[PDB]
Amino acid sequence: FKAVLFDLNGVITDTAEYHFRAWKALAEEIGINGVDRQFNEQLKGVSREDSLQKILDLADKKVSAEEFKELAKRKNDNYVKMIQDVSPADVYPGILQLLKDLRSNKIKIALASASKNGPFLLERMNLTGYFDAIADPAEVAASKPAPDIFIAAAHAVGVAPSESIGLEDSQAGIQAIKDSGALPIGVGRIVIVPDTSHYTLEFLKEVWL
Ligand SMILES: O=P(O)(O)OC[C@H]1O[C@@H](OP(=O)(O)O)[C@H](O)[C@@H](O)[C@@H]1O
Ligand SMILES: [Mg+2]
Repeated sequence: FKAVLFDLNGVITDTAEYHFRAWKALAEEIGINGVDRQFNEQLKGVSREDSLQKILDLADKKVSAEEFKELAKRKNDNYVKMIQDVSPADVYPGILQLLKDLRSNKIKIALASASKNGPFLLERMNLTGYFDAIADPAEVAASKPAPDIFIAAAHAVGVAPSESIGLEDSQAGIQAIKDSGALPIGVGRIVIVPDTSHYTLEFLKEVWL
């Protein structure tokens, strides 16, 4: 194995709560009831545009293509203010060490997140240096569960998805990894780890075989 493709939220850190808060604020702003925690599970690793459609689907309010755009920027502007306080403190357990062990063992590291804020978040956590590249969700043809972002992360570091491990916390993201041809190891409640402190290189390798 040659590369590890990282989900961001759920793996490196998680800004899920800020994400939900900003979508809540938006839904309340547009009078669209019932965007709750239970609903927000449905939003993990989905792009901003996809997340909004699912919110908009609730009230079956069509908002012809320019409006839809704007509401996304509103939600983004809020969410961006909320994550100004991210720091190296929000690094998930065992992730720094893993990054370190990866790079020292000559395994490429790429970000395969659905989030356009991935680079900002990575910079705040002082993690930029570890990443050999970042899949641009702007360039990518479809969000998780499509494989496109994982294919793009692998390509960025000069590897096939088939020479890669993908690390994920949502089912759509697992599905995206599986279908890229890379190897999923998830974290949450078919290899599954209870938490990111079990994501050590020794484990990752032992799973490869
Ligand atoms: O461009 P944005 O609005 O910042 O990000 C889009 C999405 O990024 C995803 O990050 P990930 O794929 O888990 O690392 C989040 O899980 C998802 O809840 C969010 O809608
Ligand atoms: Mg995620």
